[PDB]
Amino acid sequence: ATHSTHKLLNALSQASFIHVRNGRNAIDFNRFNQAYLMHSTTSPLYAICASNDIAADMMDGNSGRSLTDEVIRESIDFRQSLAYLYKEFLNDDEWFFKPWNQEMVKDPATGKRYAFEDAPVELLMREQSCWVMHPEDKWHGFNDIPDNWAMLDPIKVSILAPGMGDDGKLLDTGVPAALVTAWLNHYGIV
Amino acid sequence: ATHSTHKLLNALSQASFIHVRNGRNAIDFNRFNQAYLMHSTTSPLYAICASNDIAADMMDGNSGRSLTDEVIRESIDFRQSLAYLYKEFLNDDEWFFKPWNQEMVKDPATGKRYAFEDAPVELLMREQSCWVMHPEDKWHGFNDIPDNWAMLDPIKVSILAPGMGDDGKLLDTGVPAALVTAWLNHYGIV
Repeated sequence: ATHSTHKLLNALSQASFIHVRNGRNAIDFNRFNQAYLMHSTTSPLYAICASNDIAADMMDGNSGRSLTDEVIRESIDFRQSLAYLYKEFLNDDEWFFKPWNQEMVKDPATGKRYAFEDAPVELLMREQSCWVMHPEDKWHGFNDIPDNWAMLDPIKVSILAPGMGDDGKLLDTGVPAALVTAWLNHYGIV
Repeated sequence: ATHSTHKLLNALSQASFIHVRNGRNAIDFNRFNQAYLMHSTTSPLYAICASNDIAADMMDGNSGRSLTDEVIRESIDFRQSLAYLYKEFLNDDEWFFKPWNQEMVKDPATGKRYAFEDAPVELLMREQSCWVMHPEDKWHGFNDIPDNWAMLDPIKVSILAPGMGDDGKLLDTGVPAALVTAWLNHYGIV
């Protein structure tokens, strides 16, 4: 497993990890070290390694759970607010952006169904099945996907501009995402 | 103009009024009295005439406005609550009954548009155009009706069971109104 510690953990650019779990046909340290040296430098900048070390420490113990919880909760708040606004504008027969997630979520304990924007935040934060891609759902659009195969990461939030039909063909009207991207770039969001 | 005072005013059954506004080719009292006697009885029950008199008195002055206001407000509260429940069930991808009125209403003063269930009650109670059948609206279904020709009486509340498409053809599923009528009769509502 390779982690870019600078991407979604807290580390400086170029910091990375190689993680190995030894199994069949494992590579011992003496053999692996040759490749490691082949793609490294003889004068590493120790600030990068220090950032790797502090990132690992930051995920250690209770703090990793707490930090991932905070990010997931922020993303869920954004998704639910956007879904609510989308429903409001739809009720006023207007267009808006919608988050790319499940429309309806089911509570596996009580069997109760909720609209995504009405689901309790604890349920969305706790239950994995609220994010699994089910073959019977139309939101993800991956036809013939097996159940319990893939899952949506809550913190990578995709929003959909109107214009694409559920069947795969364009609607009569829509807003292309290139123009929205130009707007966001103008306001600094990339 | 003929009013059945027992229907939507406060009078005993068989109480009625004939109202005349004399214009071209008017019928004077001596001539009209012959027809009046021809369809009357020589021994009227004075309780019926007394109920007619009290109904007329009840509509006199401020009280007629106040009583019509109360009935109209009750009907509007019912319509808005039913529309709200319909939207809620639709958001949960379920069926429900919907009131037969405008989906969207426009405030003629400020130009602001509202969904019917979100419109201020004062606006619906005050503005006639919130009830006029406009040719561009799909709710009433009277194709090629001229504008400012007809209007919906708020206190005659029609509810629609699902099953009829906006084009005029049935949907794939629905709930026929005969069964709902049997249910209501079972609970005493006729």
